[PDB]
Amino acid sequence: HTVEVMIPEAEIKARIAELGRQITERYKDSGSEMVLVGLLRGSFMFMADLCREVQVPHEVDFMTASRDVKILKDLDEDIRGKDVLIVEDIIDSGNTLSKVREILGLREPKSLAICTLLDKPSRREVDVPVEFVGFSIPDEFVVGYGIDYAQRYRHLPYVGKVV
Ligand SMILES: [Mg+2]
Repeated sequence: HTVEVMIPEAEIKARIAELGRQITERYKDSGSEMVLVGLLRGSFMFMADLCREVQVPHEVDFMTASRDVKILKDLDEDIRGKDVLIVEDIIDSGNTLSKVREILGLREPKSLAICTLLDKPSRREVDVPVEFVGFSIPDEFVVGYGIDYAQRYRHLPYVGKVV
């Protein structure tokens, strides 16, 4: 197989700056504390780029999930009464994401939303709400920007297609 560029690095960058202005507008006037929560390992790169574009004061935290959805590593921060934005790299089935959303919901955050870089709507098995989407894509075999295919390509600066 081989990997071709699907969404170039510069397009991801321009799109993230828009998501950032958009998230900033949506939360700018809340005043409450804000927390961006990534799901490891996939979201680390998107989180790094996204949080630098969110001009609202906030903390960044991570959690690891994965039959029942279990927490392999919980949040270090408390979110009760805070605005929380879950940061995903890609959503397809939406199963894990919906369970994570429920788990976090029990902590009574002021608000809870999801921002994913890539969305694959045609694969949704459960229907979870998603407030911000970077790119909506067909059901393509994608890698890069945090997404791996058998432990590699995770470090590519662009989203590529495995051929
Ligand atoms: Mg993920």
